[PDB]
Amino acid sequence: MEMEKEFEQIDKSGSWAAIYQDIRHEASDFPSRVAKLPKNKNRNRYRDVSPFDHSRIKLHQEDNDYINASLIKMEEAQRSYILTQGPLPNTVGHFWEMVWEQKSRGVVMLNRVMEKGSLKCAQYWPQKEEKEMIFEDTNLKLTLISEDIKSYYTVRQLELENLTTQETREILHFHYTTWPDFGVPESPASFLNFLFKVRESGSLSPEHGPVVVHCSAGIGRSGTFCLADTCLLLMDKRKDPSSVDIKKVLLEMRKFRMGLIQTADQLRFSYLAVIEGAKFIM
Ligand SMILES: N#Cc1ccc(CNC(=O)N2CCOCC2)cc1
Ligand SMILES: N#Cc1ccc(CNC(=O)N2CCOCC2)cc1
Repeated sequence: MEMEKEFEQIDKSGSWAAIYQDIRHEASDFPSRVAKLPKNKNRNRYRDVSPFDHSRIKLHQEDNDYINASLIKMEEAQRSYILTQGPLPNTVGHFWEMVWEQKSRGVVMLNRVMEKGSLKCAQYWPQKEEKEMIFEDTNLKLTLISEDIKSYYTVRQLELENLTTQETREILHFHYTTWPDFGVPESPASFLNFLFKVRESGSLSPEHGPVVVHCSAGIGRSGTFCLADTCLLLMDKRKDPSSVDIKKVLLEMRKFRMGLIQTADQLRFSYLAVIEGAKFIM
């Protein structure tokens, strides 16, 4: 079926939970043996969210190459994304090592450091120009260059220096600051505006490594971001945009990381975002 009218048909019939449970039943199951090794317990935020072995990102290290991060490669759309958990106190150096080694231009953050009164990820970037951060375990230096605070999101320019080689690179930090502590946003308008700002920066384009996107677990809000982006790109590429099947795209993405889209409300919000976004594109 088309999307907008399939949407109204699920609303009127109140069957979002049944649609979402079908997706969960059909989703791929692949091994994640490296994630579960005992030496990696303090590298995982949640025991039930792990990268598959076949698609995990490897650190360029011989001691321990593990990080909770996955490469999502969308062949027809010609987009790639790295989805990862919010960094932990003992993985902030690994996080920036990955950004460096994978040649990413941008980092997309969809959570606040504290939500619901609890810490959802480490403070992993510097908050003042004159107070830089040094990650001694991976030999990297990180400096805040500039910050632009808007009503729904903040964009930061960061300088990442490989201290072994003295090479430097400019990284863009796109921080969506207004996702509610509970539920999903009422309108997709600010989330779409944010997506378009990431796109306009070049961070999603083939001349760079894959964008790094995270929330707390790296599957819920993060899944919504890449699902909406890929669906809108396919609607632009194809002769028949009504042929784009958001459930099929989500199942394809779940071949590369488990659990993408965590609730039926997140599924409905993804439909809403693609529907409204397709009208603005034209
Ligand atoms: N990029 C991309 C991309 C990702 C997932 C899908 C899922 N759809 C799919 O398998 N089909 C079957 C054959 O053509 C119609 C849609 C398609 C494209
Ligand atoms: N290449 C690049 C690039 C650099 C920085 C940004 C973010 N903007 C920023 O730092 N400011 C400073 C305060 O007023 C103006 C905007 C985006 C792209």
